[PDB]
Amino acid sequence: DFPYDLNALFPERISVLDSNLSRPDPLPQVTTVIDELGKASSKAQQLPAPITSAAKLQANRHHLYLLKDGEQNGGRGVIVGFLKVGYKKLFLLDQRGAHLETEPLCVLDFYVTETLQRHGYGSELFDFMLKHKQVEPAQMAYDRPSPKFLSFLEKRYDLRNSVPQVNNFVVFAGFFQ
Ligand SMILES: CC(=O)SCCNC(=O)CCNC(=O)[C@H](O)C(C)(C)COP(=O)(O)OP(=O)(O)OC[C@H]1O[C@@H](n2cnc3c(N)ncnc32)[C@H](O)[C@@H]1OP(=O)(O)O
Repeated sequence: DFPYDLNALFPERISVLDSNLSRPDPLPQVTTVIDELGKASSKAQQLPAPITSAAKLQANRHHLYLLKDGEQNGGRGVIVGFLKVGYKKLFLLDQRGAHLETEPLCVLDFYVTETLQRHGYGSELFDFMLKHKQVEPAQMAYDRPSPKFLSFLEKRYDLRNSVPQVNNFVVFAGFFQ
């Protein structure tokens, strides 16, 4: 009968949603918060339409990491941001301009509120996945990273010298070494 509060939908600080997005049926709620966050992320960037949504997540083998700050809002919790990850099949150019058919884990979407940015939240999201997915920053690819994410990557994981591509993904020297 009574609509779930944020703490019932997402008990943990970091929540890992699947293709199966997971009193009433909670899915209509979970759906909304994913679509909202998707539009927010898509609007922060100058994107035509959202690249992240409840629908899209149901179609693909991606992982969505939700970070809920439990103290905010009287202790009901608030969603500060998310990080979406999945395996794309890519033809990347190595340092000699030869295409390499590979299928790395990629950062597909990544967003924190416009305010509350430049707090430890993005770094915590990233650090979580990395341990969960058991992977290094350098061995994974990045779908059209923004200036801020490139700043983020360089200062957190020393990722600096990007190997030239043309398919709007980004990999670093260490990706091949
Ligand atoms: C793969 C994709 O689709 S890209 C999607 C990413 N989204 C965007 O491009 C729009 C902007 N990005 C976002 O909205 C994301 O939620 C982010 C970037 C805010 C998440 O990162 P945050 O957690 O805010 O970064 P955080 O505050 O932890 O800062 C980490 C470090 O990166 C640097 N950094 C982060 N954001 C920025 C920025 N906008 N400008 C300059 N430097 C930045 C900082 O220097 C910081 O280190 P320092 O403060 O010690 O120097």
